[PDB]
Amino acid sequence: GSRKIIHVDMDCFFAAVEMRDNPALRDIPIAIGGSRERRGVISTANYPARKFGVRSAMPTGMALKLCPHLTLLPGRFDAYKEASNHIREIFSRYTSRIEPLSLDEAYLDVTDSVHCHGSATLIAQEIRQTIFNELQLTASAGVAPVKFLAKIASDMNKPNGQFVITPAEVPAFLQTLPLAKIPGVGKVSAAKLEAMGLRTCGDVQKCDLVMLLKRFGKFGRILWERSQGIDERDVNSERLRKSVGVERTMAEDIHHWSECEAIIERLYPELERRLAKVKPDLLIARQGVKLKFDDFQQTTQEHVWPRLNKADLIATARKTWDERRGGRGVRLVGLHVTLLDP
DNA sequence: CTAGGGTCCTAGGACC
DNA sequence: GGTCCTAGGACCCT
Ligand SMILES: [Mg+2]
Ligand SMILES: [Mg+2]
Ligand SMILES: [Mg+2]
Repeated sequence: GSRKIIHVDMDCFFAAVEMRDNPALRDIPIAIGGSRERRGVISTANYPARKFGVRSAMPTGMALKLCPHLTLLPGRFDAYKEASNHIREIFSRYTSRIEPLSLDEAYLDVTDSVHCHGSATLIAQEIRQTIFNELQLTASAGVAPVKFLAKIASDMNKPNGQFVITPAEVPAFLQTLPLAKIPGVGKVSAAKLEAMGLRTCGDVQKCDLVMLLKRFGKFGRILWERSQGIDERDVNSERLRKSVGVERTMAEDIHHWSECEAIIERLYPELERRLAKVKPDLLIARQGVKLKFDDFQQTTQEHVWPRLNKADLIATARKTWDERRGGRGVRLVGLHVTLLDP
């Protein structure tokens, strides 16, 4: 009853597209991200920049101190969406069991596939080669019997490589696998788990489910299961977007409501244009706003509302501005919408 | 020196 | 007791 799951993951996705499209960037350290003046962060970087320590989510000021010659690009999201569409169409040549997780990655269930004599190893290889040939971008893959292991596997032998975990191999693999490598166990949880002597899945196997449940809720069950290779989540392929949001961090904190309102007036046409691509009538389930203060606390207020409406978004921003700003400056304003259910 | 795009879980009170 | 409404926050991707 063993399934074959493939995880495919593009290498340095945004950066790889910039190099393909401008070969002058191939061998110098580059990065997509907001500028230091914009108070931005690094979205991604190429391997010459990562050599210096540059990583995704790093403040750009830190990126520039580690790598003073970093060339900073603003990002061409239509070019990335284009490549993303193409790889998903390449996935569809092999199976309809495709669950994308972001622009540049997807799960595939090829258990019932007849390509490559049913070899999931050979299918992943054909997909990576077919992605290089037609997009001039490279990809890595992971093959495993369950989702999370296949996704860990695709990280292990990148760039432009893959890694296979057979059922016979998973107990040795799990025994020293750091918990933090499981998708969904993040920095906070890893630090909690560390602080009680739990670092690897091997550690968690020595733990009682009842204890983990009390101490972590449903998260504890997930921990207990993943630590034994248990991950029965199906590859979906029918998932749908539930919300759309637009927000901007200003280069300077704002302190006056006129400033906040001026910002909303520019965010709103962008939110409308994007909602309209998916919902021409703008019919929604909820709409709302987001403020991030200078103590980095963040608040949102959203409410039931039937149709994208700009003045209600301003009025809600007004209450939030008065009722819970407490004289702090504000570094970010955001608009938000929750999509109807079907 | 801290983005912007998202998903999902938790939790309390309202409402049934 | 279910389900909805709302807020917050961990986490994912680049
Ligand atoms: Mg990637
Ligand atoms: Mg990815
Ligand atoms: Mg990444």
